[PDB]
Amino acid sequence: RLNEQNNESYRYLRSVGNQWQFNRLYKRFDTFDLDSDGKMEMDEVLYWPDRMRQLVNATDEQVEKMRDAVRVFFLHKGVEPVNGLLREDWVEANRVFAEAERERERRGEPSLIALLSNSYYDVLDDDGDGTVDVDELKTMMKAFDPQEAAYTFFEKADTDKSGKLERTELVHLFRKFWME
Ligand SMILES: [Mg+2]
Ligand SMILES: [Mg+2]
Ligand SMILES: [Mg+2]
Repeated sequence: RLNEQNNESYRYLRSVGNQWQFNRLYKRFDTFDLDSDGKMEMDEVLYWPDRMRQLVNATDEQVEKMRDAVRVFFLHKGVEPVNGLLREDWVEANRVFAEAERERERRGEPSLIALLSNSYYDVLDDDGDGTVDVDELKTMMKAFDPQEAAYTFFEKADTDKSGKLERTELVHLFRKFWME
């Protein structure tokens, strides 16, 4: 069972008075239980920024900003600080987070997906031109475990055909991906 006591998204919804109730997906979980112990843990998810950090390019501040966004993001996705997130609570945790994000949009509050995206944006672009290119996106894939395949994400996200992903466009990429 998931509720305001063991899940941050229910904590968020009830803090603002939203009474929402929960009544492929698992493959994503299995990609994220690195040790396959069927629990996702904060040390485990915090591995992903550690990999990204080794592949670039980036300042301590930029890396820490990303580390923090990843931590906030997975916490709200249900990964509790010490207790983690069991495979059996994964599906719910996902849907409650989707509601929390819709509620944040309704209240004009910052998307946690957007926070995560913007944090990665500053780490993915570190020739410091100030935009992300398709080679830079390749690095993102390799960090989240396949480089060619970023050509697919990329074409979908550069709706101006500029040849570079700009902040807005990356937010759209991450955003669409969790929900569709
Ligand atoms: Mg695990
Ligand atoms: Mg760049
Ligand atoms: Mg563009």
